[PDB]
Amino acid sequence: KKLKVMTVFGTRPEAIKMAPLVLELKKYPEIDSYVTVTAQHRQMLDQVLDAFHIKPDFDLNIMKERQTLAEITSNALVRLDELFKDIKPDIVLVHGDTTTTFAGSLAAFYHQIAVGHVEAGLRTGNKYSPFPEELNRQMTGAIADLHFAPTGQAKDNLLKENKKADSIFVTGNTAIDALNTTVRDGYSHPVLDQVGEDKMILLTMENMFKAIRRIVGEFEDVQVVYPPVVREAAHKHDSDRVHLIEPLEVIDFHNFAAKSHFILTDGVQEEAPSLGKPVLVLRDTTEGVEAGTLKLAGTDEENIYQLAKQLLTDPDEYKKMSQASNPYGDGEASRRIVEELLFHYGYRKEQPDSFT
Amino acid sequence: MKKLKVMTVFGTRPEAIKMAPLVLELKKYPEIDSYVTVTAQHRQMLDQVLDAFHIKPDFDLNIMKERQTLAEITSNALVRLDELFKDIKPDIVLVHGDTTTTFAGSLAAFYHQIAVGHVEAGLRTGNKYSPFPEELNRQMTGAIADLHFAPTGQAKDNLLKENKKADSIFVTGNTAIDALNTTVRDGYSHPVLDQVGEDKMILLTAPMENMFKAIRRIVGEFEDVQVVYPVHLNPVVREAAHKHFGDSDRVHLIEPLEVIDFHNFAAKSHFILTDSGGVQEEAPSLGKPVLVLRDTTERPEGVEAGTLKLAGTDEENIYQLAKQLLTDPDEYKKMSQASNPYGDGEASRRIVEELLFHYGYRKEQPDSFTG
Repeated sequence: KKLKVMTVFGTRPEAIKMAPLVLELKKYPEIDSYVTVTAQHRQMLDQVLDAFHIKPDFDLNIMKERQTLAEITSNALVRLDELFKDIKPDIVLVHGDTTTTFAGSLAAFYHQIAVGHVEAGLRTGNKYSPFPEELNRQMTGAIADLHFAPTGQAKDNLLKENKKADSIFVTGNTAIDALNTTVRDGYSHPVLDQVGEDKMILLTMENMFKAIRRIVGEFEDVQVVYPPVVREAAHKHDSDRVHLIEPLEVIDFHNFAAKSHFILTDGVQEEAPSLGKPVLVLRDTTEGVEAGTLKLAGTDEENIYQLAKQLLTDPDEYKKMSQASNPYGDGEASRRIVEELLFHYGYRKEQPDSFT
Repeated sequence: MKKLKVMTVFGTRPEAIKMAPLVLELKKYPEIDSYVTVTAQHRQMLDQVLDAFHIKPDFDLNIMKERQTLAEITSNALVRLDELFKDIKPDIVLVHGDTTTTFAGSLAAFYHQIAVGHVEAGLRTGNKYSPFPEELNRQMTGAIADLHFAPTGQAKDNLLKENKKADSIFVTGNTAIDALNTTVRDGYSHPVLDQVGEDKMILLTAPMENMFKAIRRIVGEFEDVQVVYPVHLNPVVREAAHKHFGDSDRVHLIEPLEVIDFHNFAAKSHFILTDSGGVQEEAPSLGKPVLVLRDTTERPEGVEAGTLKLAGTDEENIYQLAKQLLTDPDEYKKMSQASNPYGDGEASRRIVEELLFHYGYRKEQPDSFTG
């Protein structure tokens, strides 16, 4: 009758990236969508779950605090095994490279349940960076029946590992998708009022703080929003237009990234880009750096200052980064995913088009 | 210098036959400080092997697998081998093939950043669920290994196809052949072998009715031939054998043989009729022709090398093939003298010179297995 699909959450970065997908799943009569939460402190996923109005079907308390990787792995494994024991979904959708993402895929394999891997194919090439992230990705790929690659790069990796072409779909990052639900206009926040209609620059070694402070001190029409470092930061920034606030949470961050002129960071480099906000990255090597959606800053005062300065003055180069279309998302990823499932499982005759 | 802490991890009888030879090589190099860890729930299941090779395990983990789900075994093995590695920290961990515990031991080492050397690496099937979960196990362990000791060039190729660096894959040949050097005994004995005396002995390993008929004929045409059949008795076979074998004083149904004991009977056979992939890769190393009772072989290389022979299941074919091997000496010699595609008893050695090369103990690398 209906194809039973189960999405499995755990961390907040996952809740977002998977929320749009849990929603797309709802628009289709053929699908019977379940949401499984694999988080210790549920207090973590409530915010996001409410923003999308998702009410989990299953909730597995899975302790990750004060526990080794093996323990986490096994706890996650034993709980998920006992869950799939009862429910028996046709396909299990899993995301990224978290330990739980691996455990559930493995747990699903033991019961022979199919596994669709969201945000599949990212590789560092180095087995210990990130650790254990990279191998989690690598091991989940060996299980995954379907691979939802965000980018052709990722599909090339999957292909280079001998995975059939016919099972890899370039989707574009579901992250963008989240934006179209998280970014409202009526966002209320005092720190964003203190900014009013003045160019607002969202900020994520002290040279950075020295470079910006100047920029602040020189451009009265500019303001800085800003989530051993909490100490050194407070010294460089007494400043009336550089608001040193408390760490904003994803839904919050997105809104800040929304009403901000441009952002400085050292992740965000995929979300912001589709919100038309230029991003100066503070690194020499960054694993939009070729699309014009993310310019490369350094660690030097001059460079950071000159570059940050350029965006405020030069109207054209600023508009260059504000018009540059995001290479990771066109916000129709969840949908191309569910449309693929349905075609795969023979519910529909036509398959979607890979995102380009 | 600084010795290399090497650990060997195994827990079944088939892994034991394949890893014991590696355990002995390691003990021959002062450059290495090697440990042995057995993970068999019931430690006695490994005595016979362990004693043949004079190995006293350093560590014994009674991982339980009885009435346990893959999830639980996977979690039991992980938890215990993790605990162990926290406390011992070997430089490299050597694991074998595709058992669940093997994979779990590979992940335990990974969580402690301990390198992993994979023995008998690269065997593939494009089937996610066949064998299950063996197939997946070999792939995930393949994702963790640092060194891949491939049995053959095909294994090497399967590994290259999945983007593993070539500077980390070694075709060493199957270490199973290495075992024969230690297991086979000049002085071996068994009451069955006495009753057989000096008669050409055919060794059978499993339409079984069709095979018994073939055998009957042969035992009848030739009086200097005795047949030894190791089975665990059962109702069908019981009757199946009373019909055909009935009152043939030269056909011996005997107990299922432990690998150590199978090596010895093989070494004393004239030829062998099997359907086992095990006997198809090792018996040839003892120089005994092998009649594989299947229509589709699983060891293609062997058929090409002239080591095995597909005899199908039909009665008459098995009869003429077999009969051919007793009468035609040329034919026989051909088989009995072919080169075993699967290794030359040097796998273990190749494996260790490799480690000694990888870690800077030696400037030179071992000949890769050509065969």
